[PDB]
Amino acid sequence: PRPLRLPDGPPCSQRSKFLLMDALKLSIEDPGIPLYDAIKCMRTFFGWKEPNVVKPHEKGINPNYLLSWKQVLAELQDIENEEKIPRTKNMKKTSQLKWALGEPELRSLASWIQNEFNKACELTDSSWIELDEIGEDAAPIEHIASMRRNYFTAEVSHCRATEYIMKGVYINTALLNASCAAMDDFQLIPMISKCRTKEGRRKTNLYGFIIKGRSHLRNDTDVVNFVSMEFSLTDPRLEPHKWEKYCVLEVGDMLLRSAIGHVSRPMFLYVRTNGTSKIKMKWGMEMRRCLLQSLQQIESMIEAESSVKEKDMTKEFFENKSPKGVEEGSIGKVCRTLLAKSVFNSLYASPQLEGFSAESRKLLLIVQALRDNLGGLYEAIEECLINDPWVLLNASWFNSFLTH
Ligand SMILES: Nc1cc(Cl)ccc1-n1ccnc1
Ligand SMILES: [Cl-]
Repeated sequence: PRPLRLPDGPPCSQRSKFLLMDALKLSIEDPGIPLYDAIKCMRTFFGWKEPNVVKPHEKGINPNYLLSWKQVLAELQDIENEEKIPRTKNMKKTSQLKWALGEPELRSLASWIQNEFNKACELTDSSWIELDEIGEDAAPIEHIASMRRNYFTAEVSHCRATEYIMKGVYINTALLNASCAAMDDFQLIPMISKCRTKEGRRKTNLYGFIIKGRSHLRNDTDVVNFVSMEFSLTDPRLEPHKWEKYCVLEVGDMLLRSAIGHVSRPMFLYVRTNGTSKIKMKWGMEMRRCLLQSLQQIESMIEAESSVKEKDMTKEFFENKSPKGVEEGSIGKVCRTLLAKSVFNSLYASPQLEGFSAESRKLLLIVQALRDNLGGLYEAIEECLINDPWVLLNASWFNSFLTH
């Protein structure tokens, strides 16, 4: 009956482990060691300038974030003089890094998280996975399953949510490996991804750096702290509420092709302290399963049309030949919307998300039963609507489904 009661308060703020729509890549074309790749990426940019804070972290020590970035640059400059470029780089345990590495309450839905989700559904001009990326099969797959995987892949291989998948897989792999290979060190860990242009060129991408703290992770739940430093062209002063947890530097200027001619835009560095655990880094390494999970949701839809029409409906589904249209607009957009929901469930995982997902499915089945044939549950759901952007956006969406 009643729409969900969304909490009131200041707008919700970004809480992902890395930047999503706001990320910026420094890239090298047709390039294997992350630190060497990062330096060559840094040396493609010439608009660096003396960094200063432009959006302070309200609760943190902003001079230390500034000092940490200047330390990163200074220590990368050192590596450029040591004879062979080493495989890894352990930061000096400066006072700013010791500080930064660490050695109720209601928020309202803000529009940025819907925007993030729309962005995750879009196509980029690069492919982020190989043609045989999806799946774990010991054996050759049957002909129909293959056809389905190939159709699905063509629709998501360039999708932005797939870039998020591989970005997350890379940085979680690197952090987890560093966590046992360099337990006592403040290791400098580049944030790298890899894609292939439409013309087939291989590109290596640098988003920024993380620095991990001490990581004596005896448990799955033991926490390793880190400082993330991420490039961006997003001016934080347009949506300051999004950036509550960040100190934001201006660190350069970049010359860009636009719908106008060439333009110069400031380049920013989003800095925050964060943490993660073994168990979260292991899930982060498994994000390719989002591809598999959303494929299987698509296969479900094909199997239902295929039993009803007593023929295999794979070609007629993906080619859009019973239904007379596709509400999202195209088969492609449906695949990418399913993918983005799955990826965002992983990026924004939480107990709030878990509680909302189960209790809201109960209210949905009940409400459909009422729709087709005509207190307590509401408290379990709304006990999860506190301050998480992804949960709040999903509750917003649920209320659309209640109005329709
Ligand atoms: N320090 C540094 C290191 C690298 Cl690999 C690239 C650029 C710089 N740099 C120069 C001026 N501002 C920053
Ligand atoms: Cl997989």
